[PDB]
Amino acid sequence: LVLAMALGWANMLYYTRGFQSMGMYSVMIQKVILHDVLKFLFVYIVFLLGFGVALASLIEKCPKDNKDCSSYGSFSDAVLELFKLTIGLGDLNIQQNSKYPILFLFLLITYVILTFVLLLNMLIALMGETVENVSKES
Amino acid sequence: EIVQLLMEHEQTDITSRDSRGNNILHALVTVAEDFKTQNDFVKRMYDMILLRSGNWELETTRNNDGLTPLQLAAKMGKAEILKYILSREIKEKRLRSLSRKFTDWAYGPVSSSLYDLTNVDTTTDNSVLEITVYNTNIDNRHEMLTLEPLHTLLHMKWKKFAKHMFFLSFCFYFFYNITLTLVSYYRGWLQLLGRMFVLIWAMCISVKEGIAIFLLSDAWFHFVFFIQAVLVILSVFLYLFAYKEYLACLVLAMALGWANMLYYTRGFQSMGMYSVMIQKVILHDVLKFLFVYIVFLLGFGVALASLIEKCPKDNKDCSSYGSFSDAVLELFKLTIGLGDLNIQQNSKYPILFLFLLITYVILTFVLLLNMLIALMGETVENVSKESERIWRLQRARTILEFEKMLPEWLRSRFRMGELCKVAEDDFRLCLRINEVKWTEWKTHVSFLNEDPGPV
Amino acid sequence: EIVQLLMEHEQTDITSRDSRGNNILHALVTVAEDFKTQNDFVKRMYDMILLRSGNWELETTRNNDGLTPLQLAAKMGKAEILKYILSREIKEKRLRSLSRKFTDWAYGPVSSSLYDLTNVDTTTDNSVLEITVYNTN
Repeated sequence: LVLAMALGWANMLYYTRGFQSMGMYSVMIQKVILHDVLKFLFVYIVFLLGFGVALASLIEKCPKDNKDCSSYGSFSDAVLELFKLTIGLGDLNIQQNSKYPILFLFLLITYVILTFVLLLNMLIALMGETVENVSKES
Repeated sequence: EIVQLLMEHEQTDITSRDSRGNNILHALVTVAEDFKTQNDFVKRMYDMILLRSGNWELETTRNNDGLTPLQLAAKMGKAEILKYILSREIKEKRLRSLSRKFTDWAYGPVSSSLYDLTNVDTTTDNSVLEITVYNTNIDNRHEMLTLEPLHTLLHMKWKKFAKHMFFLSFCFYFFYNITLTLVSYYRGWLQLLGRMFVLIWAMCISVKEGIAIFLLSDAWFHFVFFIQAVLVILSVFLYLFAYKEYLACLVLAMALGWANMLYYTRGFQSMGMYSVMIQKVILHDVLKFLFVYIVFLLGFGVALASLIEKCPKDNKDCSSYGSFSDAVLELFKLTIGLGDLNIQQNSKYPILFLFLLITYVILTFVLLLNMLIALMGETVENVSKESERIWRLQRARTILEFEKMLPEWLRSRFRMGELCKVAEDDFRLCLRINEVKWTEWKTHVSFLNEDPGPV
Repeated sequence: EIVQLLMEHEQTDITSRDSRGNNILHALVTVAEDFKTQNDFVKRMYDMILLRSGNWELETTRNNDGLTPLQLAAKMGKAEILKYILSREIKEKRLRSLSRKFTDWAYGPVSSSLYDLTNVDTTTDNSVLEITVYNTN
């Protein structure tokens, strides 16, 4: 049910075609989600699936009677923490259950910096392609 | 006028090679800076001098460097003269042989021009195309490779084999790094087989990278691949022995390996320009931000730590920003949004602490803002053009690399061009390009095939 | 000049439909790439050939695909020729019928032009407007 409902409102964007301003706005959303954002998302997903297995392998040491000590334990949990971390929700911290906390921290900081420059470049390519394109082609 | 007089005189020797080996045409190639500078007289004098001597002697001579003027106009960054040479439609029936561009049939606006490929294709040593692609000294190679026969050769070589070899190498590297990730995540039989395949393929990559480095910001990728293979072989070596630091050698390759898959984003045009933009940005703009941010970290951290010179007094939790490392870490949290901004209780001057920290936030903000400014200012008319100009150039380099990898018989199979009889007693390789032109109408007098159609 | 000579000759058949069904005007529509490429001679020859034959026959014929040259200049992406066709103000009182743009009154700078809608409106099947809108090619 809800997966239709949540989709239904997203389809109301269709009926934004009436207004000229809102119509160009919605078509810009469509062209952007088709052209530029998928590039960012594919690279970000492969970075997630690459750094997550690493950070999880560093936690190969068992939780030793405490699951709270074992953060980044499951691969899913580590990918989730990285998705928290790109936004600002996570809890960056030096690990105690790992064997190489310095390498953990280094990989995590490099992940942040790569996500940042990747965001920066999607912004660049966006600004470069949109001029004389989204003003007219929209 | 004096050139006519010198050429008309009997004693004159047009084939006179100077101390450097260069004849007159070589000299004209060395003196062909550009159009905006010269107004294009060197091309006309090349035409004049070569038509006054109806022979292949001058373009056939090699200087002491071992180069024809065609190869010299490519090694040197001379584009107008090369465009003239590679595209020549001479009307005189006597001097038809000296041409390199021939129209074998035209019924109307349609016309199938027939370029020549003697010393342009990669069959001969140090050909024109190898010279254009395998040198960085010029910084004009986009104007060089947009010339017609070279451009169509690269497209045909892509359409035939290089696409498949590129996708094939991508698949091998894909399975390689996925086996590496399965190993790193689950760390006996499958593990042993995967480790064996990894050790096999890593040696190949290492040898390729070593040969490429010995033969030598376009080659950074080779260095990074070599670092990856080195780390992988070190890890597989240390796994047999009872060392602990093998795993640190493993993931640091794995995490690097996926970052090297950006390399194989060069295939897609959009993704290729995107990856080259990443490279140019991480080289040009981001390092400026990072150096300033690092010195700000190392400057404000010692300050904020010195304010905590008061001891933790029986509670480490009270002592935040105690160690310099902890303070730098809290500042790196704070620029993102992860930290916990708060008034300190273990300090002697909390107001000064808060002021320094707020100034740090504001300076980081304006620094981010200015990297964004300089980025937007430099990228316009740069990343839209220079991205493609670098991408297509990397593609030409890779295409010629894969063509160099193949053996002789597959080259002879995929040898582009068709043999044609350009003039009576001449049989030569040529390339057929069909063109449609509506502006210039004329009677097609010069043409090879009387029957205008494909056969 | 040769077109004048061919048209003047009595034996010539302007309505000659080729193997594909296309008469001369269809052919001109297939050969009307753009302005920057051709310098706009096809429009003039369309005008010439259609005024040399003061009839609706040529624009009325349908090819084997089932299309008039007006519909073909829309299915194919030919804009200059279509702008010519849909907007025609012929001065000759004899050949006034062949026009599609008419000025029913003008007192000064004001002028009320009167375009035509026979095969442009959606009344007829596969009209010009449907052809323009319902193709992405």
